[PDB]
Amino acid sequence: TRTLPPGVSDERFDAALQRFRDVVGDKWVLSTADELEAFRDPYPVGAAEANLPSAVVSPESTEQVQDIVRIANEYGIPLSPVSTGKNNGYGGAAPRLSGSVIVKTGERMNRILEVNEKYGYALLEPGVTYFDLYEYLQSHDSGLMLDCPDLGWGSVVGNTLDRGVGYTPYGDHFMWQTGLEVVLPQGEVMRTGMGALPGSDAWQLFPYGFGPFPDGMFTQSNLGIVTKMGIALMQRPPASQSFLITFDKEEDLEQIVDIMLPLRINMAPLQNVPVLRNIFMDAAAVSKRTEWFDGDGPMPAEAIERMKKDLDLGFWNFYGTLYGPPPLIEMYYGMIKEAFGKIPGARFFTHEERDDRGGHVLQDRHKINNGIPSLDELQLLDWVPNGGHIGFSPVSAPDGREAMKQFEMVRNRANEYNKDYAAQFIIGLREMHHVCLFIYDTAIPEAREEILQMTKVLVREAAEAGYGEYRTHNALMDDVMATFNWGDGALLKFHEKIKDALDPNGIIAPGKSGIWSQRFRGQNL
Amino acid sequence: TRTLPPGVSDERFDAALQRFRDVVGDKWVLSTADELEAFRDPYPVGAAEANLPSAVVSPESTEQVQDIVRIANEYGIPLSPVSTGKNNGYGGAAPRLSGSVIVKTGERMNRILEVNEKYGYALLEPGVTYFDLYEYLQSHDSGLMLDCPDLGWGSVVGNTLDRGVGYTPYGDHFMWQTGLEVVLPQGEVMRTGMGALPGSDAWQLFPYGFGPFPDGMFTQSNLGIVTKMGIALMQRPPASQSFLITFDKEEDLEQIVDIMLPLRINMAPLQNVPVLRNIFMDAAAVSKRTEWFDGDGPMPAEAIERMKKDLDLGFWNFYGTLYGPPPLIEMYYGMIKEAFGKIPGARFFTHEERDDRGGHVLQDRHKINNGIPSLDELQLLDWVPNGGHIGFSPVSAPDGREAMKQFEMVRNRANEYNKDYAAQFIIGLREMHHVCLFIYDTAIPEAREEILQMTKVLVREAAEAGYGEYRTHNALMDDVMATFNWGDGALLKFHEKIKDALDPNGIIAPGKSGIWSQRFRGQNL
Ligand SMILES: *Cc1cc2c(cc1C)nc1c(=O)[nH]c(=O)nc-1n2C[C@H](O)[C@H](O)[C@H](O)COP(=O)(O)OP(=O)(O)OC[C@H]1O[C@@H](n2cnc3c(N)ncnc32)[C@H](O)[C@@H]1O
Ligand SMILES: *Cc1cc2c(cc1C)nc1c(=O)[nH]c(=O)nc-1n2C[C@H](O)[C@H](O)[C@H](O)COP(=O)(O)OP(=O)(O)OC[C@H]1O[C@@H](n2cnc3c(N)ncnc32)[C@H](O)[C@@H]1O
Ligand SMILES: COc1cc(/C=C/C=O)ccc1O
Ligand SMILES: COc1cc(/C=C/C=O)ccc1O
Repeated sequence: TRTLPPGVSDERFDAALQRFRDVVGDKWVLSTADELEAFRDPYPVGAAEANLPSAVVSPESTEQVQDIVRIANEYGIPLSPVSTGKNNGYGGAAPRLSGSVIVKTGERMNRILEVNEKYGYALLEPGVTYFDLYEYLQSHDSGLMLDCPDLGWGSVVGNTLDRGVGYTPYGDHFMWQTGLEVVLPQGEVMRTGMGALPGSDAWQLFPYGFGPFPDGMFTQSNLGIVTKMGIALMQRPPASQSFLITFDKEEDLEQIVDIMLPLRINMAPLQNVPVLRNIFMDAAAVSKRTEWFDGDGPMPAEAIERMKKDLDLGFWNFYGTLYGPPPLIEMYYGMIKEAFGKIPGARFFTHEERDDRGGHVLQDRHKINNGIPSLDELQLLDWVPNGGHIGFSPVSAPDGREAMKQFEMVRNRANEYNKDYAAQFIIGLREMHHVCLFIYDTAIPEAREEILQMTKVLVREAAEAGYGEYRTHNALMDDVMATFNWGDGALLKFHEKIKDALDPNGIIAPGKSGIWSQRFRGQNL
Repeated sequence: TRTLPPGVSDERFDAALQRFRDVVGDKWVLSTADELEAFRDPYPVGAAEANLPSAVVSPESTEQVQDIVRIANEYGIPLSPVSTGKNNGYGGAAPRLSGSVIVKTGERMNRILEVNEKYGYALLEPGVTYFDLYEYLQSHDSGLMLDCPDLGWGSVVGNTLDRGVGYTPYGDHFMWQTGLEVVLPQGEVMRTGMGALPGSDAWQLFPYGFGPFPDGMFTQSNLGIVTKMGIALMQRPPASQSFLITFDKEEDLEQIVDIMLPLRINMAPLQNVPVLRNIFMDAAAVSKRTEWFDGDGPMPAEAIERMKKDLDLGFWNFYGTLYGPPPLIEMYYGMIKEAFGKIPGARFFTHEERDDRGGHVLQDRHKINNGIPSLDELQLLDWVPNGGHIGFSPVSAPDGREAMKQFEMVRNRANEYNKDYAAQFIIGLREMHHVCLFIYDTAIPEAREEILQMTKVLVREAAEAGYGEYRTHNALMDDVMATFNWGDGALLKFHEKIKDALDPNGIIAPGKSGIWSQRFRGQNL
């Protein structure tokens, strides 16, 4: 049965499709069940089908984006913009509201508009992937490096717009975003910062421009369709060295985090964004669950021990990268060893010292931390059949007690619902993104359902403990936004007021981050 | 006669004043011409009077701020919030719209709410000055340092809200701002980021929270009255060293900037925010204009040579600070000498080597760059009698040709309008704030008008060359915003739409950054 935009009839929809085809060309509007299967969430959550798109439109220019938007306003059709649509763990390309049209900006708006060697930046269309950018930089023998997330097939823009992260010193992607072009919800185009000044060369040089600074408002947001974005690029250092610290016990988490803080808060000796990964995360990247335990339930303790012993890893594995001339790297590594070697059982390895299977994550982090994109982490999804993940991503103080509490709260529900808890703490200067990846068999309805129910429980329980998520799945956006309800929902109300003013017809990605325009509020969508 | 809010009668204003007194106390509402003289622009611009407050209200708490806002909605009274109201150069405490009531939040909301040593942050009310924070840090023997502007009497909050700058590695104040509380234009209170999650300890740890990130929209803005703000604070390094490089010729500017960029863009060896100051800036900091020249018109070349020789300074004077272990400092300083030494006539002094009158600026920079607040730069205002200044503050690429172009363009008009051009380039990673400070005799109506006309021409002319200002004076806000008119004034249209949705009655600082609510649009005040 045909997915349609809410309250839009089969023929009003057919009319709009034709209008879209006039803008973008026939090839670039998809609308059949078979074409649309590929734009469903690849890692579905919940037993019931959700997040169904009614069509995909692929514009080639900003002007085409403005025309699609205007058409959409005329018909009341919701539009859900994506760049490359690889937001897996959080919905993939699928819209929050069933029946919305995906605007897949990145299919043809994929140009590298500028890479400036002198000032260290790029101006990009949404379709540029980390692999694309890396190839450009290699080809031109650039002195610049990118900063990539774990999987390079996403979009430099797309990822920044969801405030995604990577692992070099430029790991906070939104922090390095400088300038954007956006189509607002009625079709007007606007440039932020110095791009609002006609003829300025400083769009990618000074982010703020003049007056109220809005670029943040277009991240985790449904206020427009972004068409161009700048990002600062770091200079490649002359030398780098990555390392692994293995820690034997579950219980070491607290001491690892407490030792780490003072070595990280000033960006030295911990220069890059360290990651702290549990054995579940690291074993799934190199092996199948059945290698260690056949059995539908929680993995017993001896099977955990064998994971550790066979891969020669700890329960907790700390990965970091140092940059600079070699004498600096040695001084900083020396400090890291001295500090973390206070933990009994800690062992250290550089990227030159492990060529075994357990060392494969280290080699992969060594690429990622040097801005070399990779797809090796896709192997996580082979942990179980028809493997999917969801990201439960609370923020934590860089405090060992708080990290242990979150770990324990999540582990306990993971056990109750029969899901493996793979953990990656992504360590900022003053906070950690505690990413909890739950790998599961996307073909079993009941696994899909337990995932949904488990993660709903974790959102509420984390909030009752004072913890919020940095980012979340379509399925949890309402639940997550409901937690940020200080002052009787003041934040949500503010966002709705802005949304309604910029988008009086309720066109752009309704429900993104729990923000619903007026015509959809109070409904069960 | 009495300054009254536009469209508001004596009788209604009297009623509104009494209601303000009900909220804050009789003593905390000022309304006589005598009491209000202190809230006039201390550096008035334009011959004609402008920017006249109708009153000043000083609330004690967020709750009183809410109550005030409610009252002003009911009566149609415009409110102009300040923290300490020391925005000298840009208007002081004076409101953009004459007749507005100033809400001086900092008079009584002046607590340090939290300084967290472990995570390196403060949570502040608006009345905390840089002096007050420095004192607290000193008294508690903190390992943290603050980052201050040139004058320490302003507000950590207020300064940040105008996207002000300082000179340590944390010199971009807005970058380090983390969390805020704001009273919206109809009286509702909101917290941003992790502060929107009840019980979170991460308000000052993770800036973004969940969903669209709004904090920027409260900077250079009239969308609410901020009542609390957090800021990250850097750890004090073990050692530091400041230096001065003097360069003999006006024309050295191009090469100085070109040599500088590769040393700045990686944050090393130029670790702090370097400043490049011209001789008029430096001479005004330690001497009066009549020591060098007492004729009519622009100072002649021979008199400029005398300033340089007597103070032992260059036409351009570069100040920087290095931080870290001593051998790191020496290695960086060596790199700096070697790079800038290419410029014929360059001379180098550290803060340990110069204690003379000309070295007074270096000593002041060595305090400021180590987070020790100062009022020594108030001496600039003694350059001429009744001295005041205005900041004309274009953004520059960190490119020598661009900086030279800006310099020549500004110099040409400075000479034409007989105003001395003191320049301070404030050097970020990828951009410079080129602060053109014109010091003038505020008593003379011709001088004030010439300042006004000159700056209007500079705004226009800079924009014709593709240059825009980062911040500006009350008197230039409409002109500066009119320059950011890409896409047919798209940016301003966006702002007005938000302004009208949040502030339906047009209450908060109408005209800030050229953003006027609907009721004032087109009235020419
Ligand atoms: C499964 C998984 C996921 C993952 C990861 C490891 C694994 C095994 N590691 C990640 C990491 O290290 N860091 C990180 O930030 N994310 C990581 N993920 C999650 C995900 O794969 C990536 O973040 C991915 O890069 C995101 O996908 P993409 O880059 O393709 O972005 P998108 O889906 O197009 O868009 C994301 C959302 O942003 C808004 N958006 C995007 N484009 C626009 C435009 N043009 N206009 C308006 N809004 C836009 C939409 O909300 C969209 O849903
Ligand atoms: C004359 C001068 C000025 C100067 C300077 C040197 C001289 C000789 N050096 C500066 C520097 O190195 N860096 C810098 O950023 N500014 C410099 N200036 C200019 C000025 O002195 C300082 O910026 C000063 O710190 C600013 O004044 P203050 O800190 O008192 O800020 P304010 O007047 O209260 O507020 C400024 C504007 O911000 C908005 N505002 C402020 N508080 C609020 C609240 N609570 N809510 C909403 N908006 C707020 C208003 O727009 C206000 O006008
Ligand atoms: C799904 O969401 C995320 C995954 C990862 C990385 C996981 C390990 O490869 C990081 C940040 C995220 O938000
Ligand atoms: C008036 O505005 C400014 C002054 C200064 C510094 C002046 C030199 O003492 C820096 C930044 C500004 O925006």
